Amino acid sequence: ATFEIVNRCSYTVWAAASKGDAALDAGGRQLNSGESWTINVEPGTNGGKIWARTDCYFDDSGSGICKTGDCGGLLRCKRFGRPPTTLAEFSLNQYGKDYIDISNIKGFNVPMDFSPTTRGCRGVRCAADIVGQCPAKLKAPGGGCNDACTVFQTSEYCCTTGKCGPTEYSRFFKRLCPDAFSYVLDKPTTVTCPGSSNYRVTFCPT
Repeated sequence: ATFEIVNRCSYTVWAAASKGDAALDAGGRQLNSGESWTINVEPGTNGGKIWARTDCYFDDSGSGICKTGDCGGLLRCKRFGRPPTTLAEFSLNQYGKDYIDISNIKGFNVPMDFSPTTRGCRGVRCAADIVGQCPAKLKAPGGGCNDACTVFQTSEYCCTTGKCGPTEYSRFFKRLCPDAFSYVLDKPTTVTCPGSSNYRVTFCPT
């Protein structure tokens, strides 16, 4: 239920944590280079996500915009963020176990390591330079590397009908980051941890 969010990047990021219809803990917070933010996530949180946001500007009330991962213009995120967003995904206390993964299904913006701080399982990582190697048609002018579903809005890329295969675009993400989901029906890279494990999300783990 504790997630330590550490920014090893050389640039500032604004962390965000949500399960889609509500914030987790405060939902969001600035993290300058090297800073750590420990949040509490309620047990049994299903479909929670943590991500980084880049190039944000927020007013005194906490309203503004980010070039990647913006969540309705709020500093304290109440909903998921606009792609591209490397995603740390987690569902806790599901019939006795935690389940974690990293997903590039909504694009890539910041490299990420997602690891337990307690025993019983391994971590996952996507720390390759996906933005620098991004295919031209996936490059997001605002920053990051978009997934093909946000770029092209096709049943095949978005897996709308629950039937879809890998694509030239999903194989790029999978080549650079095998341990992260590259498309909806990707062979699962989910890691089963003991129920009520604790975690650490490190941006730019290097």
